[PDB]
Amino acid sequence: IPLYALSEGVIYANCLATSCKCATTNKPIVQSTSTVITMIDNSKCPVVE
Amino acid sequence: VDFERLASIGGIKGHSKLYKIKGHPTTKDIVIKLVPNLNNLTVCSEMSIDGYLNLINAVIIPISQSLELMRNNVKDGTPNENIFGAIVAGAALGIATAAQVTSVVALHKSNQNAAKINSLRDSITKTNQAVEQLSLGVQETVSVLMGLQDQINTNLVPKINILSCKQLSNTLNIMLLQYYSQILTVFGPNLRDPATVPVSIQALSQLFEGNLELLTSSLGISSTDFNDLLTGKLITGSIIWADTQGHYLILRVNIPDLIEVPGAVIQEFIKIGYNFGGSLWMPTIPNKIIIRGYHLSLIDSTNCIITDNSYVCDRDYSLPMNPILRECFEGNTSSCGREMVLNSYIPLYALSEGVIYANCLATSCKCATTNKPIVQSTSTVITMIDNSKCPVVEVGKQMISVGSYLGQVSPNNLTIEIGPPVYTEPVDITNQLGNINETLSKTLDLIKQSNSILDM
Amino acid sequence: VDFERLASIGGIKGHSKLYKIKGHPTTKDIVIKLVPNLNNLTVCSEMSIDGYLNLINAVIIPISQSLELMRNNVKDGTPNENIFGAIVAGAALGIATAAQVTSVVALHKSNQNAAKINSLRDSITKTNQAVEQLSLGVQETVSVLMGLQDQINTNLVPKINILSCKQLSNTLNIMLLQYYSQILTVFGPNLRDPATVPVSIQALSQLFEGNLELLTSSLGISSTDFNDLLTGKLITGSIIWADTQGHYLILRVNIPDLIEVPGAVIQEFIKIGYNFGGSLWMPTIPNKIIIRGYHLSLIDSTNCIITDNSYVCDRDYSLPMNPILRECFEGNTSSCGREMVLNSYIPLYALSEGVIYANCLATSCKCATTNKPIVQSTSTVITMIDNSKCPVVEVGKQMISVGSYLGQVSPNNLTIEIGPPVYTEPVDITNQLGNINETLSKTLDLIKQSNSILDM
Amino acid sequence: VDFERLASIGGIKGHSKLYKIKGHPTTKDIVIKLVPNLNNLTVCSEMSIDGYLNLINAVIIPISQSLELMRNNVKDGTPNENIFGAIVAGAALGIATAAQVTSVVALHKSNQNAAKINSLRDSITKTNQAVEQLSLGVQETVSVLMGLQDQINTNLVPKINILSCKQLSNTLNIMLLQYYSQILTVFGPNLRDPATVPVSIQALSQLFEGNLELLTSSLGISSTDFNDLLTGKLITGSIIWADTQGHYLILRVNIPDLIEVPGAVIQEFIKIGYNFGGSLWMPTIPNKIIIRGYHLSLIDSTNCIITDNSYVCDRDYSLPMNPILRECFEGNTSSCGREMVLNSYIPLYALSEGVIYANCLATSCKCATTNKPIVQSTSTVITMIDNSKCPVVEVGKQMISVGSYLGQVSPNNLTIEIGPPVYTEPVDITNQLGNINETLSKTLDLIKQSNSILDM
Amino acid sequence: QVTSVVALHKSNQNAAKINSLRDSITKTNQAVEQLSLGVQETVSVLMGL
Ligand SMILES: *[C@@H]1O[C@H](CO[C@@H]2O[C@@H](C)[C@@H](O)[C@@H](O)[C@@H]2O)[C@@H](O[C@@H]2O[C@H](CO)[C@@H](O[C@@H]3O[C@H](CO)[C@@H](O)[C@H](O)[C@@H]3O)[C@H](O)[C@H]2NC(C)=O)[C@H](O)[C@H]1NC(C)=O
Ligand SMILES: *[C@@H]1O[C@H](CO[C@@H]2O[C@@H](C)[C@@H](O)[C@@H](O)[C@@H]2O)[C@@H](O[C@@H]2O[C@H](CO)[C@@H](O[C@@H]3O[C@H](CO)[C@@H](O)[C@H](O)[C@@H]3O)[C@H](O)[C@H]2NC(C)=O)[C@H](O)[C@H]1NC(C)=O
Ligand SMILES: *[C@@H]1O[C@H](CO[C@@H]2O[C@@H](C)[C@@H](O)[C@@H](O)[C@@H]2O)[C@@H](O[C@@H]2O[C@H](CO)[C@@H](O[C@@H]3O[C@H](CO)[C@@H](O)[C@H](O)[C@@H]3O)[C@H](O)[C@H]2NC(C)=O)[C@H](O)[C@H]1NC(C)=O
Ligand SMILES: *[C@@H]1O[C@H](CO)[C@@H](O)[C@H](O)[C@H]1NC(C)=O
Ligand SMILES: *[C@@H]1O[C@H](CO)[C@@H](O)[C@H](O)[C@H]1NC(C)=O
Ligand SMILES: *[C@@H]1O[C@H](CO)[C@@H](O)[C@H](O)[C@H]1NC(C)=O
Ligand SMILES: *[C@@H]1O[C@H](CO)[C@@H](O)[C@H](O)[C@H]1NC(C)=O
Ligand SMILES: *[C@@H]1O[C@H](CO)[C@@H](O)[C@H](O)[C@H]1NC(C)=O
Ligand SMILES: *[C@@H]1O[C@H](CO)[C@@H](O)[C@H](O)[C@H]1NC(C)=O
Ligand SMILES: *[C@@H]1O[C@H](CO)[C@@H](O)[C@H](O)[C@H]1NC(C)=O
Ligand SMILES: *[C@@H]1O[C@H](CO)[C@@H](O)[C@H](O)[C@H]1NC(C)=O
Ligand SMILES: *[C@@H]1O[C@H](CO)[C@@H](O)[C@H](O)[C@H]1NC(C)=O
Ligand SMILES: *[C@@H]1O[C@H](CO)[C@@H](O)[C@H](O)[C@H]1NC(C)=O
Ligand SMILES: *[C@@H]1O[C@H](CO)[C@@H](O)[C@H](O)[C@H]1NC(C)=O
Ligand SMILES: *[C@@H]1O[C@H](CO)[C@@H](O)[C@H](O)[C@H]1NC(C)=O
Repeated sequence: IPLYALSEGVIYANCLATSCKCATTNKPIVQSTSTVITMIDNSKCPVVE
Repeated sequence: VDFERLASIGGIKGHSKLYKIKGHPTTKDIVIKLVPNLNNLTVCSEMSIDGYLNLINAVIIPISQSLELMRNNVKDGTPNENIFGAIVAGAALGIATAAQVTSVVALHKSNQNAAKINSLRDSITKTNQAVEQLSLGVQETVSVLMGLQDQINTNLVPKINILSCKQLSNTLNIMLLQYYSQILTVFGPNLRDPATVPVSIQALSQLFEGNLELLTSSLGISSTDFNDLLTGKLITGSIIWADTQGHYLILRVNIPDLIEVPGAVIQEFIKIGYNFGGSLWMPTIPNKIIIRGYHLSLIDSTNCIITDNSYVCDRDYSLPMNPILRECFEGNTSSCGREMVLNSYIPLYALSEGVIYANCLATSCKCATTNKPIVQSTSTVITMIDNSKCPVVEVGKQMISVGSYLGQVSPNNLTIEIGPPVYTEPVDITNQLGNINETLSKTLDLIKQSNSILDM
Repeated sequence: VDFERLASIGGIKGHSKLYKIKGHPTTKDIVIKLVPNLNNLTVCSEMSIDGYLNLINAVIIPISQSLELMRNNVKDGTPNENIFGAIVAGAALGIATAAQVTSVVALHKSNQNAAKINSLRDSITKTNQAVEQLSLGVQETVSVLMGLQDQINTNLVPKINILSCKQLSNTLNIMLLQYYSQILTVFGPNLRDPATVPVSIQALSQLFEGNLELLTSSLGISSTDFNDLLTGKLITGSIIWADTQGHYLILRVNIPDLIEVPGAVIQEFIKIGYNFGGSLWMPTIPNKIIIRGYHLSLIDSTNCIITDNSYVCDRDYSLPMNPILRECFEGNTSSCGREMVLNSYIPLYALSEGVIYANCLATSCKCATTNKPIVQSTSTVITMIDNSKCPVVEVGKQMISVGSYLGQVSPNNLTIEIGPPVYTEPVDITNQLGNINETLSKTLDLIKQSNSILDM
Repeated sequence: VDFERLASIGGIKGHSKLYKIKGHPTTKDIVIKLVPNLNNLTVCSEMSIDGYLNLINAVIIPISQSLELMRNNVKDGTPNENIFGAIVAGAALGIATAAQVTSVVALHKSNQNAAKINSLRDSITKTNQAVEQLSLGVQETVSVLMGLQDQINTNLVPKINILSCKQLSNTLNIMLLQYYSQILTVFGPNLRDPATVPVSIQALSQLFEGNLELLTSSLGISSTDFNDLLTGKLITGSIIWADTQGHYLILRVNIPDLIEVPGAVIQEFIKIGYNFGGSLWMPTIPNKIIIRGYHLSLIDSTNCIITDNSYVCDRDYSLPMNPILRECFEGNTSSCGREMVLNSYIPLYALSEGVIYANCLATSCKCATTNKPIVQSTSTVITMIDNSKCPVVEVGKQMISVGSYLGQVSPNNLTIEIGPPVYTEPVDITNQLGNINETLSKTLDLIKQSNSILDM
Repeated sequence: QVTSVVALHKSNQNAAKINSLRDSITKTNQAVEQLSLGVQETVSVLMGL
């Protein structure tokens, strides 16, 4: 089952089961309680793990 | 020592090695000649030797004068009913320490063998080889030696007629100035008082192009095990004669032996950084712990070579441990302390007997047999991992397997006692001037302001 | 940071350099042969090789045993949907750190290429000349050199019949013992655990008479610019094989690259003495301040070489400071400490952007065109001098011209907050401890009383 | 300073030596050429010199560019009608210190003699000997020198036709890379700024096989007395020209002179362990005290050589001391601190002008004249022993004679005022001001509860 | 698709190594051949017709 995908530089990622990080800051990314699918763009970090 | 609570605060028990100290040195006598013996160079040598001799006389003569003047300060003879003891005229010493007295006693013991070797002065000056032996007695021999005899027995010797004699004289002059610089380098502190200063075998080996085990094999001591291989930088020696006629030095060196102090175990440790309060803290605990019969002390390996199985020191370096630091290594690990580590080269996980101690909040933890991540417990910061959770472990980027068990009780479940932060600056001493002066005459204000109304 | 207040307290802003860290190392393999290949000396060399072989076999075998035990600790396995690699046994490793696991994974990675190099053992042993690079085709390569092969290809070879063969045997014995001392010297710590300890490249060059540029050119690194000419002491790398048959060691080294941390600037400072209260004080500030986007950190350039324009560290060495240091650097000259000096080698004037910061209380200050003295103002301690006062300046004996402009405000008209004198003593700590003890035992007695006299 | 009270607390007055500082240096100009003028090797040398030239040009050109850039900012012709001197362009320097300005003035002074030597460039480049002299003027001379010119005039020359030309070219290549590595080693910090950095004579000496004495003899300094033999490691010198045509470096060195500071006597001290409280302690005093007209201060001989009669420093190192330490040295043994030792290498007895200071509690003390033991007095700790008690004394194992007397004041009957047991502060005592200060900030909360006491 | 991107970025060096023997590829006159990629490595060039 895929849990992340890319759409025009937009990452939809289920970070509850997938590791999510920003190595500009070297921190993990956690799951919000208001949503399950995780929105990721360059506003959080431009280079993503 | 409790390794569970000390692992919970962040210190991991490393290897345990032995402690062995050099003891009982026996003596052996070497001789070092200084004037190079040219015998094939009688055709073209000029008198370039005279400049070298005038350079080295200023080293040879006052060393020998100080040696015989220290020799005059000790005499033998009976003090009345007492038999002997090498009675030392204390008015002839000025200011002297215990080691100088011991060295003077050593040269008084070695006067007889120094005279015995000095009887073979013409035997010393007739050598034309690099290193060879001469029979001192029926079962004793001497170890006369030169590193630079070979260089004017294999290099300047074949160019006796191919090259011009003035160029051999110039090259011999350059080599003699270089070698006189070498003796001026090695006998630097030895010119001050050449009777109490010990002599390193390494700086002696620098006179012979850095060949340590040539000198060791000519001495006769032979290493055969792993421990005596890295051992070899701690052989000491003493000047016993400084003869000006043949321009040589008779030296007495000591053959070492690594005796073992019983019950002493050198314990190593691993320090990791743990994230508490949003900050990465490092514990303030030392590395090497000497333990001997329930006694914790400090040592320094500033000069001690470390083997795979033991600690080898030239001399015992037992320093007292702080009793606060002893109680740190006891169950009161809140008295240990911690400091900031923001640098990236801080380890977060380590292995010990199939046991993984991992700070899992910053390091990824999962088990591929179960394909689930591992979460930090709220009651601890250091994370225990063994085969009970998963025998096959992923930590960070690396894939491992584990074994064994916890050990007495698990260090993850008990409560934690967090110490104070530690700073190292004299600015903190001025701040302790300031905040005690914020408090001291405010504590005097407690003393005043309480008693003002406690009367009624 | 406020440079005007820092100039008032006595610090002058020095240069600004960059910061670069070694990063992204690719791997290149070499081999190091130990047995010298004598081919011309097959007429008379005796069996002088035998003692050298017996000496090196004591230090060849256990490294090989340790490395194959390191390969035995790892096992290429895959439980379920694993990464199909790594996997070490926790019981078979004992106690280890993260870097030891990394070294084990590096051995498990490069075992294939180690077998690839070991396939050409007869090609390794037939190298008549010393330095050659071979390859495994178009991609992958290996290198080999011997610092002693030339000495038995241009020095010991031509005296094959002019000199006696026993003298060649003795000279080769002396040379082999010297070189065995050199390998014994460089692999000092390498005998303990020859998998997790890197190899200093300068100590490797010491085996070959200190020629770092020969191995630099033969390795493939060809530095051209200013910054990489001094750099080259940061090669590093670990051994991968210790083959006994051909008597060679297969080594893997890392080709470095200097990456740049963004936004980080190293700042230097100049500390001068100021005469306050009839006393000469120096400011107590660190010399180097690294800034990266409003973030002051501390660094130590103990192993870091400094070029004309940047800082070259092998790895990042960030250290923290107290927030009182941040107050000292930003706004609070009262929080900045001071120290007492009386020595003569204290500078009192300096130059910055054509602006003279000079203590005129001890140094003569005049303007030569007007021929008038410059007097210390009572409001300031450090004197600012620009071309507004005089473009032609005479300081002490020196004759200077100034220019440019001031910059925001002058430091002389701002008030100066002199901090407490930083001067510590263990006696001060001890009697402070006694003072604190007696005062809190007074206060705890009165607090027990005042808590018992709450309710009247 | 009171030696009797300081002997009562356990410190013995050592030797008294003088203090000498290097001062008033004159300057001598030398030249160092780089390209080896091979003349006998015009048949088989190939163009192996070209790689050496391209390697050294990237070093030589930027040094010359920075050298001409630093001398381009200084100008003569003072606009003041009476004063005349050298003016630097302070706007063009940017940031500079006092020593940099003084160095620029020095090169401005030496530019004329640099051009005078540069007029003899073809004389410099035509030398085929190792070290020789040329006619600079009617009485001035230069000291052009090469260490490697001997090696291609006594070693590489005679194998001109016996050995193959490519082998000579490869040997020349290896030697050129090794020597180019040596110039890269010595001119490390000089590449950043070759104007304000002096050059050590020993760093120059490793370019010529570590021959400091050859450079000392060719320079003109001829040390004859015992004090100047050890001196010579502190010779300073700076470059004045960096010529790229002949690829040579014109250097200016400073001939030193050891002046003597008046009235300053350096004093040594011997710290003996004393058994108080069943415990072995040591006094906390510095080893060396400089006294100059009743002025106790501190020095550090970290770079200063120590002779038998004097202390020789390259530059004055007067350090201040605490007034509590001055009271400790003068009158207040209660102000003197003590530290704990338990290690075996603590001497408990020493000699001073025939005066035995011996702690008899641990060391066996006897009188051989009477065959009785000597008991420790309860009023003192360190045992005074002179000829008044017994002339022939047994201490430890040793027979020792004694001499002199008490001098002025007897320490054997004097009262004891051993001060506080002061403690070292490695990392821990900061948390003893960090766990006790929070008890103080519990009492700061008790100030708020004392306000409640006042209110209720 | 991201995994395929990583696969081509992982194998472009070996693709260049195989492309280095383009003239060796076109000279085959039999059905199936094995040509040496490296020291102990090979590929399979093949033409059933
Ligand atoms: C080292 O010791 C020798 C031996 O002297 C003995 O030891 C000394 C420490 C003293 O205790 C001496 O009394 C004792 O004998 C010293 O050699 C001696 O030197 C002295 C001069 O210092 C010589 O005396 C001279 O001898 C002749 C007699 O014709 C004349 O030149 C002079 O008038 C003068 O008296 C003496 O002969 C000599 N030998 C002996 C056996 O005493 C030596 O000086 C001493 N110290 C040093 C630093 O070398
Ligand atoms: C390093 O590993 C090799 C390979 O062995 C493999 O790895 C080990 C860690 C274990 O997991 C093994 O089960 C596994 O096969 C070891 O070499 C092996 O050594 C053993 C002895 O220790 C050999 O057994 C001997 O074989 C013959 C049988 O005729 C007789 O001489 C003896 O009776 C004895 O049984 C074995 O053949 C050998 N090879 C293999 C493939 O197993 C190696 O010992 C090990 N460790 C070290 C320190 O070298
Ligand atoms: C070192 O100083 C020299 C000398 O110049 C003098 O000092 C300078 C600091 C300035 O104050 C100058 O005004 C003063 O004369 C400098 O060399 C000079 O450089 C300039 C270029 O900057 C040269 O001009 C060139 O000349 C020819 C004309 O045909 C052409 O190549 C160019 O079009 C250009 O105009 C000039 O000739 C030269 N010499 C003199 C005597 O002025 C030098 O720049 C300075 N700095 C360094 C780093 O070397
Ligand atoms: C060189 O000296 C040795 C040793 O004394 C001697 O055997 C040999 O004959 C000498 N050679 C010549 C050519 O004189
Ligand atoms: C230290 O531990 C002991 C038991 O070993 C306990 O009695 C004591 O209260 C502890 N002290 C602390 C935590 O300060
Ligand atoms: C730790 O305590 C928990 C309960 O808090 C218990 O389940 C566990 O077995 C303990 N671990 C031991 C005793 O090793
Ligand atoms: C507080 O400052 C005074 C001087 O004002 C000083 O004497 C005292 O020792 C200081 N208090 C401390 C250091 O606790
Ligand atoms: C010395 O060895 C070289 C290299 O193998 C060879 O060319 C030469 O002929 C040999 N010379 C002798 C005398 O054996
Ligand atoms: C420190 O500086 C700030 C402004 O940056 C100022 O408000 C404050 O009063 C200063 N504190 C002192 C001098 O203690
Ligand atoms: C410094 O302040 C004084 C008044 O105190 C004023 O005359 C002078 O111009 C000021 N200098 C500046 C702002 O550079
Ligand atoms: C202060 O220090 C000692 C330890 O040095 C402690 O035992 C004592 O109770 C304290 N108080 C006094 C008055 O000495
Ligand atoms: C070697 O050079 C010297 C000095 O230039 C010269 O006198 C001599 O003739 C030369 N010899 C040969 C064989 O070229
Ligand atoms: C220090 O010694 C002086 C006399 O030299 C004396 O007056 C003073 O009381 C002493 N102070 C002490 C012992 O604290
Ligand atoms: C030391 O004092 C005692 C009395 O306390 C006295 O008998 C003795 O002579 C004194 N020693 C001297 C002054 O040298
Ligand atoms: C002083 O106490 C406070 C509050 O307990 C604490 O934060 C601080 O670190 C202490 N000071 C030192 C120097 O440890």
